[PDB]
Amino acid sequence: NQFYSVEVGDSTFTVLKRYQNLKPIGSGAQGIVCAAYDAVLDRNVAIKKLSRPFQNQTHAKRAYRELVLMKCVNHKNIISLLNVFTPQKTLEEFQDVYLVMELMDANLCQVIQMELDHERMSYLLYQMLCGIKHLHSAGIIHRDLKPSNIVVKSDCTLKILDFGLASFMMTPYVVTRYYRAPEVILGMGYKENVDIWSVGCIMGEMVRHKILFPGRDYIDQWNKVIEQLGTPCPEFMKKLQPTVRNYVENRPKYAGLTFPKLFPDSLFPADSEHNKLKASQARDLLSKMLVIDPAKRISVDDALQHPYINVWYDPAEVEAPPPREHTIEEWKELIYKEVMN
Ligand SMILES: O[C@H]1CC[C@H](Nc2ncc3nc(Nc4c(F)cc(F)cc4F)n([C@H]4CCOC4)c3n2)CC1
Repeated sequence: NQFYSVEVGDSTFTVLKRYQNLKPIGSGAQGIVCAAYDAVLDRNVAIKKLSRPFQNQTHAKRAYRELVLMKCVNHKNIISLLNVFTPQKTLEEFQDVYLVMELMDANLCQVIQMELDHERMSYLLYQMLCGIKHLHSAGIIHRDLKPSNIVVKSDCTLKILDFGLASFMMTPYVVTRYYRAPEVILGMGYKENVDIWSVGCIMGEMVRHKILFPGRDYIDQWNKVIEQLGTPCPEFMKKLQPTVRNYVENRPKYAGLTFPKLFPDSLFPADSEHNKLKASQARDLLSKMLVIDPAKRISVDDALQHPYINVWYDPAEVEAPPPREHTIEEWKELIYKEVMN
């Protein structure tokens, strides 16, 4: 057999023989993830197991789209695959997809919990921006960009793991909404700068060491947002569909708080004249990115030329060349066909 079977806690990993010394590093939604040594490449890898992803339209649509996009895109700030396999041999036997990529050191949650100098905080953000630039350059507007799905190496390098939104599921695990734009929360139209909102919830969180806009669902969460940023302006709501519009125009009012109040001097490496200039620079971007009305919110390319981010700029990283419903039966075939080719 090309394959061997280990009990990664509860479930069973049945992987190629090359992958030795498995250790559980990520349990979550579509997949269990393990770290491994790859004796063919002689490096460590992350290996994620899709357990029966055709089981429903949700798991399936994500699995397949992510499979599809994950082979067409070519950027170092966006996940690359090193290998994919099923240990089952026919479509009728088919069950599990295994997804293999470069092993990283930490996710962004863990990194957010740390004090970062400006050089790191900004280099991270420059990279989130390059990857989104890439996704956008191909027609993918992510819209659900969050730090539990972004990974980092000790040398401060970064990859985004997933490809965003296209949704019921019998589950323990809740979806994370906090980084979602007002357009997604209020079912609006949207454009490529919808992802900038997400980046600013991230940036803000790195500084604040607290989730900016938490909450139980879209009710608590729209609240947490207006009572910090203010009620939005008339012609923003002018773009809200009558029923959503009714609800918003009728919520309590707030003038909102200024950006030095939201992100006080306390929170910034601001000891030298360097970190003083960089601190005021960060807040200036923060306030261009935490902007409810997408019409007034900074673009991806403009943010890429903000002086806080501009120092890392590089054409090869920025202007890099770019690339329905089904039954469970039909998704299985779709997914099995991409896995095989
Ligand atoms: O405490 C530390 C946290 C970071 C961890 N390093 C790490 N490195 C690479 C990873 N790739 C994926 N997922 C994934 C994959 F494997 C293949 C894919 F096709 C797509 C993926 F999304 N994950 C998971 C684990 C948790 O965060 C996401 C990875 N985790 C080391 C331990």
